Amino acid sequence: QVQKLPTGIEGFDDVCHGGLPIGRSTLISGTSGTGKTVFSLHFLHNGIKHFDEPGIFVTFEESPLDILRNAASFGWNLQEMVEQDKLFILDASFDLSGLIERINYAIRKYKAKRVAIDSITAVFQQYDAVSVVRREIFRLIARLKEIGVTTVMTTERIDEYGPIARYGVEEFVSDNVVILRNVLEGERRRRTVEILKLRGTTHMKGEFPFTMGAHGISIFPLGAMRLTQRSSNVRVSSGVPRLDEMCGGGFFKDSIILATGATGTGKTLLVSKFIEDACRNKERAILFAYEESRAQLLRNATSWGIDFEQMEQDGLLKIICAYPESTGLEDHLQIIKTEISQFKPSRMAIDSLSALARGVSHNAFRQFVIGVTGYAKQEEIAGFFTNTSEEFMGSHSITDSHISTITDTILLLQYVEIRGEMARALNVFKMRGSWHDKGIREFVITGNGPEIKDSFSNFERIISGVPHRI
Amino acid sequence: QVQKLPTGIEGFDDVCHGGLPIGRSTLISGTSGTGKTVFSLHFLHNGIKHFDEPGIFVTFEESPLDILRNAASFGWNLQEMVEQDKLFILDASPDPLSGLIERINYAIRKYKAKRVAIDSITAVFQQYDAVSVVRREIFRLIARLKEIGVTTVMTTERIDEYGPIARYGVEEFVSDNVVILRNVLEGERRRRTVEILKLRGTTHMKGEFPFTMGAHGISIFPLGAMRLTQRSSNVRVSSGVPRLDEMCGGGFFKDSIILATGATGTGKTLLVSKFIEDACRNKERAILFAYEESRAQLLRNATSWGIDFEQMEQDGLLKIICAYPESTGLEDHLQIIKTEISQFKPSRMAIDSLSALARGVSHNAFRQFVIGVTGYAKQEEIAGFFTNTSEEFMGSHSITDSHISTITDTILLLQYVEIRGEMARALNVFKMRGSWHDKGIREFVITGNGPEIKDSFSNFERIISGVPHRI
Amino acid sequence: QVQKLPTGIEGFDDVCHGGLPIGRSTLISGTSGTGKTVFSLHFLHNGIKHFDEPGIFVTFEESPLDILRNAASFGWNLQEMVEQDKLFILDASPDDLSGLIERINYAIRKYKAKRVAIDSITAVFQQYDAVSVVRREIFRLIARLKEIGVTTVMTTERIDEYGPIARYGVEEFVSDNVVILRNVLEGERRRRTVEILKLRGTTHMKGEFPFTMGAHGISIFPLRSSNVRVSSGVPRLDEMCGGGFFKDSIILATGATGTGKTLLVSKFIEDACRNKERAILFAYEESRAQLLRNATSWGIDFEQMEQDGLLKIICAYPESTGLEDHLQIIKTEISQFKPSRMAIDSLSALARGVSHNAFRQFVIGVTGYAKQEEIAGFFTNTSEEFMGSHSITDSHISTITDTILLLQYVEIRGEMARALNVFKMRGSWHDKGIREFVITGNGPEIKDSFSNFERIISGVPHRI
Ligand SMILES: Nc1ncnc2c1ncn2[C@@H]1O[C@H](COP(=O)(O)OP(=O)(O)NP(=O)(O)O)[C@@H](O)[C@H]1O
Ligand SMILES: Nc1ncnc2c1ncn2[C@@H]1O[C@H](COP(=O)(O)OP(=O)(O)NP(=O)(O)O)[C@@H](O)[C@H]1O
Ligand SMILES: Nc1ncnc2c1ncn2[C@@H]1O[C@H](COP(=O)(O)OP(=O)(O)NP(=O)(O)O)[C@@H](O)[C@H]1O
Ligand SMILES: Nc1ncnc2c1ncn2[C@@H]1O[C@H](COP(=O)(O)OP(=O)(O)NP(=O)(O)O)[C@@H](O)[C@H]1O
Ligand SMILES: Nc1ncnc2c1ncn2[C@@H]1O[C@H](COP(=O)(O)OP(=O)(O)NP(=O)(O)O)[C@@H](O)[C@H]1O
Ligand SMILES: [Mg+2]
Ligand SMILES: [Mg+2]
Ligand SMILES: [Mg+2]
Ligand SMILES: [Mg+2]
Ligand SMILES: [Mg+2]
Repeated sequence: QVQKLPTGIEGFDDVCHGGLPIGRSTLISGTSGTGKTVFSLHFLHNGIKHFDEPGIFVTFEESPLDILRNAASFGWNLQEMVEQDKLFILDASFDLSGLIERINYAIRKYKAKRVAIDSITAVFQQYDAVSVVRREIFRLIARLKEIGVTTVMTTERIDEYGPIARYGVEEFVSDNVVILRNVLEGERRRRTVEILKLRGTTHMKGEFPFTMGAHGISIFPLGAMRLTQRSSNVRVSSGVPRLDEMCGGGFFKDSIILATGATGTGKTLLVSKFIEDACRNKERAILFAYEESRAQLLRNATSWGIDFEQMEQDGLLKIICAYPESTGLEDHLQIIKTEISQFKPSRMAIDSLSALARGVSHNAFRQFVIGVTGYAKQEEIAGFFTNTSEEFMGSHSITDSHISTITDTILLLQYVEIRGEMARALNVFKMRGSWHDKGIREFVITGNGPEIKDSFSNFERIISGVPHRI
Repeated sequence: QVQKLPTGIEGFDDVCHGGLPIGRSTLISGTSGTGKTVFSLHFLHNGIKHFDEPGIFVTFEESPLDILRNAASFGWNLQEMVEQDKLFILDASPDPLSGLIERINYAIRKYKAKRVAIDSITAVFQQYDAVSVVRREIFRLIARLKEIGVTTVMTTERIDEYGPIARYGVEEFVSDNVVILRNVLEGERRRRTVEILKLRGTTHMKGEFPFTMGAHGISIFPLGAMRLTQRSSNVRVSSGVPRLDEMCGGGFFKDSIILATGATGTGKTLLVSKFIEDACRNKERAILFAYEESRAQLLRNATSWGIDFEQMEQDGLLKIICAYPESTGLEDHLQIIKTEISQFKPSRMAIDSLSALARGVSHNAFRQFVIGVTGYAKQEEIAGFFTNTSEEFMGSHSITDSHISTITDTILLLQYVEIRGEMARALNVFKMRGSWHDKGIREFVITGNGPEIKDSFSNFERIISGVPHRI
Repeated sequence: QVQKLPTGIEGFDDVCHGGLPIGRSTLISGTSGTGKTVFSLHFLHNGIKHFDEPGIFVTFEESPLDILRNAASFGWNLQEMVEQDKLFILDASPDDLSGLIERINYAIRKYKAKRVAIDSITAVFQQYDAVSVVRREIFRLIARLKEIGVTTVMTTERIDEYGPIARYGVEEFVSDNVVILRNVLEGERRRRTVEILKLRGTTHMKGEFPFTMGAHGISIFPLRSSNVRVSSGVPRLDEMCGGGFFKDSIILATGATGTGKTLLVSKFIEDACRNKERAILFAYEESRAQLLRNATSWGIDFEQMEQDGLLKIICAYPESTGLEDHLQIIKTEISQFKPSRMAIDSLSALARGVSHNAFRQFVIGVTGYAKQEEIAGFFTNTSEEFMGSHSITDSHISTITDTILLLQYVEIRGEMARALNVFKMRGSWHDKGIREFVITGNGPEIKDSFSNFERIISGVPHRI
């Protein structure tokens, strides 16, 4: 019988299984710069816009004018909401009994249903002991429940993985507790959200990554991804007809393609051909490059007889070039999502995934891979992902990150020593939903692209890289 | 000798070796959101539903009306219990320990209560009570409650998960019984555990045991309490591939765990699909737990193999449950399986795949999962088909990486074999407990109609390496 | 709308996405010797030099004369600026709150100051102040400086590098903006970093960015292509590469010790100077004398190239400094001499001590500078295994490289032979052969491929 109020924040409602309990107070706790103020403003803003519920923001430090100024770059009409008596900022820069009655006045005057208090810590630092803090928070919470308001209360922390608040009391008094974290690992920051406790209801458990973008907080609950993506038998072309034959008539549109192999095997070539065919069919494509600069890609592509500039000028090709270490993986994902949503491609390429794994948790990488994979299949975009293997010959593994099961189609490129010279080979290792050629065919790179020849039928141990002529 | 009172909480009595000591006080300690209040209510709720033992809940903060509303999420009709005078919520919250003890005592007498819950004592000692005060005052409360002869649950707060048991380093030593609820955050995922540290005068299970809070309240899964006592018959069940059945000595065993291991793309899913199809052809029910592919993909690929899961799902013989491994923790996944089984009640089940569920979990937490799902399948007499993808694509010297080979009864090893510069495939019945099996590493070819198993590579060596030599 | 003011500090405005918010206070916190003071003076100095905005520097310990003396090592004309009534240093050193305000207010007016630096606010409260008092007192100072309409910088002291952000656990929550300076000790080596933790109402780059302090102040360095060919100095290798190396490419020479990487990195260089072009060699393994002796035995006369003004050689042990400092040493020397071709021998040596993640940042930085400056770059990496190295690098920098030359030993008939292979060449055809070569007093000699053998890449072949 515990009902909830939508915050209007994308993903927070999902993690809360609907939103914050109505009539109750929720504690949002975090270190400096975690998004407590941003979240609290968000909560009020959506109240007034989407449900026409007036809201009150109580401030003990930040001036009203600064709060509006610091919220100006989220695209919200707060100034007008204030002018139209829909939002009231109460400056508060036997004090709690005074504050309580002052808030109560504003609630009744503006007929408020949502309240934000930011931050309660500042009040109790005055000179309150743990015994005093506990009784005083309980009063404020109880009275706020008496007026019949839904409240968001902000507290400060010092550590990321330590005391949830400051006095070790605020959490046990609050019905609902939210933790914002901003963790530093490998010189990079990662914002996350956790719902620790909602009394009398359910919620998602654990930390959920988030970003603060254009319209505010965006949460991507990886747990709230459903394994229900649609699947057709519609084919698309690789740009190499012999490969299309080997793949049983081309790749599926609804599929994830992995090209794996050592450096210089011809992965970038195969993605370039995959993108070319999109543009040749007058469809849009995006290439996310993390290894090469666009200028480099352009030269190399023109040396294969592929004109990327032409494709860009036609408005069919978008190339995004970035160093993996330039941001966190949650941010990388958001760039991929935002850039796809702007260009609405039918085909997408990542060159390479193995680059985005350098100097990252094996787990954090997997979370990234499931997300981009899941997004592509969800959005019905054909994805071609590249992976560079460390060992250049003999690698008995497809991925060092062990990601093979997520992909639908696996193209294995490899070097093969033939008569004191370095040759290459291509195999359609896996193809869900279709027959494929089982051959480890030779292929050569020319100035006009790849040429898949025939298997080395008179050789043994071809997969090792160092064969034996029978 | 100390007698025990059944709590009626699923799994708690097993870890307690019967229940909580009667006429004694049990400390329940934990950080915020561990489920201390839920445990307390459950204890009292079951007291009155099962044995008609009236209960008293002493609250120092939460209002009676909130406790009832917060309990509604479990479907306990506590409002009726309060009206019928079987549950009493004593409000000891601020006016805006001898006196409290006297109120509690006479409340017990009025309602003839046999069980009491005090939530939380920490709050009352965060007035001004010091180490010597808290100790003397808890002792007073505990001693008196033994005088009345009531079984009491007492709640305390903590800051850390693996630090002091309570706040003042005193409550654990004065209490006769100590339970620790933990909500540990490893990685970015939370795992609820319960531990019984100490039961004076009695025995109990030791260490941490996972638990979940569901629709009927707390549910504890102690693998330790699970016994090696599952049945074994000679009843056979068909794979769906007649040549494989011959290779297995006349089909799989019903009371068995089938493991298919192999590199990606070998055809593990194809074999799962056949195993399920067969049940439905014999008008038997089967569940598929897919953690890699979606219903749409699963059905498109099945139709490419000549399998209609839709017809089976229409006839109520097939239930496909697709979900990412990241959606929940393993303990929760285990529950979802058991629940969905207990609903659909199948003859066969499939997990495609176990290797997916080992993603981002410890080796022991996965084992504990494997022991659970296997043991559950075997003690419910349901044939189980499990898949495992291997990290190496040719020449894996190990069957599994997680060492789950001993738990499985039948092992099917799928591999790639390079023949004439082309990737062929081979199938082997590596192990078959209780039966003869073909020892051949026999080639197979995936077609539109399904798998077609052929002859062994009798003119080759080093076949298991995946890179053979022609003789 | 929140507006930012350029600091003019190299890279800080990039990481600040414009600069520090105008008319607000930014907290700069760090342990001792991080560079709080140097950062604050750099803020004021650049205010007068670039935007002609006067600045005030409040000090509670350091003397004005010492501050100017300490600023001397950056070439900052603070002497003139004080004389020209541009910079004024308010000495609040012992021989209160309301007092210091009025003084600064007067100075702001008297000197028409738009920038103020306070260093250090900790010291003031190091008289006495409970958490409540500190918070209220800082809140006032900020609230007032906001009224005056000044962009302020405030210094605070930390005890640990990854601990609390300030001292009293309060300063971060009052300030609108918080910058953290760190000086982390790891492997007996120190590394300086800057982080923008929080900018209320605006965006900023997230995380730690490395910085150095040169002779102009703080340098923060956060993270086309032609078909013009250049010669290797080995005709046969040029043919193997499809007509030589591209002038817009990174060349890696990978192989075991003694394979001939230094020879190839010598021929390249000699070829530049033979074309009357400048080149630099950054050595971290051998001395200039050793290099000269061995070059002479190979037939290459470096001494002439240095004298003819077409070759510089910078030799330094990797342990000399740190990666971030090493990178600056390259950058500086490149701009000074202005080469056509660069050469590092070796990158494997510069990877000693540092972390894999720490090294990867060096390579990208160095790689980017060459391509940015349009300089051909020849790099060497020594592999750990002398035979059977089925891995190009252990550092995984292959993707960053354009051209890969693999040198390996091969056992032929109880004898140790050598082979070279153009493993990779982006934007060009190359020879695929694993060709034998021999080192002589005339230099290398690329011969034929071992067509009659198998398993050559292994190093232990089989005569078929
Ligand atoms: N119906 C339900 N189903 C699942 N989980 C639930 C349900 N009801 C409550 N919970 C969970 O139980 C948590 C609170 O349990 P509760 O026993 O009140 O915690 P506690 O340990 O008493 N907290 P605290 O008072 O701060 O010490 C909620 O945050 C939910 O995660
Ligand atoms: N014009 C050309 N003619 C013939 N071969 C060429 C030509 N241009 C490039 N190549 C070959 O193509 C290779 C580069 O292929 P590419 O697609 O970049 O491989 P990759 O596997 O993506 N490399 P990497 O990302 O560095 O691991 C070169 O090493 C040459 O062997
Ligand atoms: N219609 C078809 N005709 C022929 N071969 C097919 C057909 N459909 C699928 N295949 C083959 O069957 C393979 C898929 O088998 P599958 O059972 O999905 O393998 P798996 O080992 O379960 N893969 P994974 O889940 O990634 O570990 C494809 O890679 C093809 O080689
Ligand atoms: N208008 C905006 N546009 C974009 N990002 C913003 C904006 N406002 C704030 N941010 C980001 O959010 C951070 C601070 O969010 P905010 O909610 O003010 O933090 P907080 O947790 O309330 N800080 P504190 O008061 O110290 O506890 C900034 O450092 C920015 O990274
Ligand atoms: N006069 C000479 N005649 C023949 N061979 C010579 C002569 N001088 C040097 N060498 C060879 O050249 C090798 C040194 O080549 P060099 O280019 O220094 O290798 P490297 O791979 O850079 N070594 P290192 O720096 O230790 O990793 C010696 O081991 C000899 O085999
Ligand atoms: Mg704030
Ligand atoms: Mg590439
Ligand atoms: Mg509770
Ligand atoms: Mg200083
Ligand atoms: Mg050398």
